[PDB]
Amino acid sequence: DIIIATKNGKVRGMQLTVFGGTVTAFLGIPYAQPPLGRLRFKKPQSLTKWSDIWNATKYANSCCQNIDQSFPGFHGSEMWNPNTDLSEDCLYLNVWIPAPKPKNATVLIWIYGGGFQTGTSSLHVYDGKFLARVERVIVVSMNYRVGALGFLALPGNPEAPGNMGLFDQQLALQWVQKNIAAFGGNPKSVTLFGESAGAASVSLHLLSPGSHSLFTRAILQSGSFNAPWAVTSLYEARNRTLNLAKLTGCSRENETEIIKCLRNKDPQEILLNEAFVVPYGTPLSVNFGPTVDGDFLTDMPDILLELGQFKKTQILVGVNKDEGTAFLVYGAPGFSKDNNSIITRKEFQEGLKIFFPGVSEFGKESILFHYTDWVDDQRPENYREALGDVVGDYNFICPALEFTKKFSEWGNNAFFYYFEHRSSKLPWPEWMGVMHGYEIEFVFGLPLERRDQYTKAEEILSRSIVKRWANFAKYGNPQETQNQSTSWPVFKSTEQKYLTLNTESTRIMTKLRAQQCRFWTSFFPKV
Ligand SMILES: *[C@@H]1O[C@H](CO[C@@H]2O[C@@H](C)[C@@H](O)[C@@H](O)[C@@H]2O)[C@@H](O[C@@H]2O[C@H](CO)[C@@H](O)[C@H](O)[C@H]2NC(C)=O)[C@H](O)[C@H]1NC(C)=O
Ligand SMILES: *[C@@H]1O[C@H](CO[C@@H]2O[C@@H](C)[C@@H](O)[C@@H](O)[C@@H]2O)[C@@H](O[C@@H]2O[C@H](CO)[C@@H](O)[C@H](O)[C@H]2NC(C)=O)[C@H](O)[C@H]1NC(C)=O
Ligand SMILES: O=C(NC[C@@H](O)CNCC1CCCCC1)C(c1ccccc1)c1ccccc1
Ligand SMILES: *[C@@H]1O[C@H](CO[C@@H]2O[C@@H](C)[C@@H](O)[C@@H](O)[C@@H]2O)[C@@H](O)[C@H](O)[C@H]1NC(C)=O
Ligand SMILES: *[C@@H]1O[C@H](CO)[C@@H](O)[C@H](O)[C@H]1NC(C)=O
Ligand SMILES: *[C@@H]1O[C@H](CO)[C@@H](O)[C@H](O)[C@H]1NC(C)=O
Ligand SMILES: *[C@@H]1O[C@H](CO)[C@@H](O)[C@H](O)[C@H]1NC(C)=O
Ligand SMILES: [Cl-]
Ligand SMILES: [Cl-]
Ligand SMILES: [Cl-]
Ligand SMILES: [Cl-]
Ligand SMILES: [Cl-]
Ligand SMILES: [Cl-]
Repeated sequence: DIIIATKNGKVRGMQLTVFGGTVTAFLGIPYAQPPLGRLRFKKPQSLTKWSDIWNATKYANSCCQNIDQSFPGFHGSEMWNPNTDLSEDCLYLNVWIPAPKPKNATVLIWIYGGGFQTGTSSLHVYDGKFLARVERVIVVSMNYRVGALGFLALPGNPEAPGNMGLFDQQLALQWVQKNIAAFGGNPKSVTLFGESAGAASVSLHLLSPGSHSLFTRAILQSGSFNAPWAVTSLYEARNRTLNLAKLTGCSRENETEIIKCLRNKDPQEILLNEAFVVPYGTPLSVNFGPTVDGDFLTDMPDILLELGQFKKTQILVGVNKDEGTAFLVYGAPGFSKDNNSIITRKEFQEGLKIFFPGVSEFGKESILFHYTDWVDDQRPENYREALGDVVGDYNFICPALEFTKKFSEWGNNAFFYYFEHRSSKLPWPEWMGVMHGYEIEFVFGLPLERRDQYTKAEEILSRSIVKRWANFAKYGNPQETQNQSTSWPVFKSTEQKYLTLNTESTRIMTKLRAQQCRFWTSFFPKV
């Protein structure tokens, strides 16, 4: 019976047997007044004390979201859909503390991705119990508002200022600072980490002044704010907001009377209309995303990045080999998870219109010109792999690399990795490679469970990754000092060294996707 006194009330956890050991889990602790009623679309409000003992012993509600139904019954898609009830009342967080209760444990705060439209902390591949048991860190994850409920934007107007889900995240970081001391954790040693939109979120907390004092270091997995999907412009946000009013018959003239109208609507009416607020959409469509609100973000972030306006600290950044493949089976012609998707030059050009809709005829041509200069013109996989690389390089790898260059130019230590191992339990087909999001299980130490059908070499890779991640959190240095590991060097803007993670080797390489990223970063923004 482990009851902890938090600043808002007592909470009861539960005991977990992990690897012939023990971990104390606290699941679904509230951290804000539920944003229901007049609180929908508003920034989160601080909780009043409760007198009972809160039973934080099961995952809480996930936040409202549109589920991926593109491959029903398919684990590869459904492993990401929420595994608890959806509710507007969803601002809750979880804590895993090692047993015995530690003294001054480094805290790890996880933020999930999902395109800022979906995601939940209760996912099986976000279970922190392993990291607590193995590395005696404290793992924390929070739920935050996604989609229009968490990012509907009417800038200036506090009834929908934007970035509510980011302010959800930021409230939880606060909760840790005031309470994690009571759990054995060190508020002075908090490492943010996240993946995809979670990773974009982490980069934005590096830029938001109101988050500078709430964490120490940060790890960014396949995601950064400077990626083309991560920030909604003020133009897009208004057309999208206004469109969502038309789709609900909430079009009004007084800007506030519009919000009030959307607040008597049921969550499903708002969820259903989110698809169509963009006329033409891409598969990577973040209909309601982070914006330059003037509260969380004070300027456009690409400027702040360029001019050094961020928390000075260490960062750990990386990407996966085949980031782009996942998106090709969500709309690209000639593709499917159920064949090798050999496409033609015509299907390739067609796919560019899918992923680059509002782009000039000359822009699409330039993408084709730079990726379809093959070594062997006879290779049949040529156009299939090229569309994956296009998507992955444009949407993840080159923005992540550019973030890491820019951030490092102000003197902080950065470390870049390149995850290139395909999971043995990967459910998608093999032509899709080292897919977006399939390092997460390795980072959380799921292959450490022998009773799980993971190969042996996959255990060892997860163990070294979990070491390097934990050593980065505790010490700002992601090394594995004991088992004669390859030393991970700092990313410098000159040499641009990075570390490869695979089961065979661990190599030091330089200047990832060099040719590819001079195109996406120096040529293509001109179009
Ligand atoms: C800004 O939004 C308008 C409205 O777009 C539509 O809104 C809903 C009716 C929705 O269900 C979708 O059909 C649309 O997103 C955009 O105007 C539309 O533009 C498309 C082509 O761009 C045209 O075929 C439609 O007939 C137009 N409909 C209306 C009502 O105007 C407009 O393009 C958006 N501005 C942008 C994207 O810059
Ligand atoms: C690979 O499959 C795609 C996807 O088509 C679907 O999935 C298949 C496995 C099968 O169930 C089809 O009946 C499905 O429609 C194929 O793309 C389709 O190709 C057909 C014939 O060329 C065409 O009529 C459809 O319009 C295409 N649909 C889409 C969405 O692209 C593709 O031809 C297959 N290629 C290979 C090499 O197997
Ligand atoms: O995550 C998207 N939507 C949510 C949902 O519907 C399907 N995603 C599931 C993801 C969960 C976490 C990370 C791995 C997969 C969407 C996206 C947009 C922008 C940036 C990244 C991802 C997307 C669209 C097509 C294929 C994969 C992902
Ligand atoms: C919280 O739970 C209390 C009982 O917990 C029970 O006993 C402990 C030792 C565990 O075994 C647990 O799984 C059991 O359910 C209730 O008495 C109490 O009323 C509950 N509080 C609330 C607010 O529901
Ligand atoms: C924990 O670490 C900080 C420095 O990181 C130190 O000041 C503090 O005294 C330590 N102990 C406790 C109980 O917080
Ligand atoms: C809109 O309505 C609210 C509430 O009645 C009011 O406070 C606000 O001033 C109004 N704005 C305009 C422009 O009429
Ligand atoms: C190093 O090897 C030993 C086995 O001798 C193992 O117990 C330990 O966990 C390994 N450490 C890492 C980080 O792989
Ligand atoms: Cl899984
Ligand atoms: Cl490669
Ligand atoms: Cl050809
Ligand atoms: Cl899996
Ligand atoms: Cl390369
Ligand atoms: Cl060029």
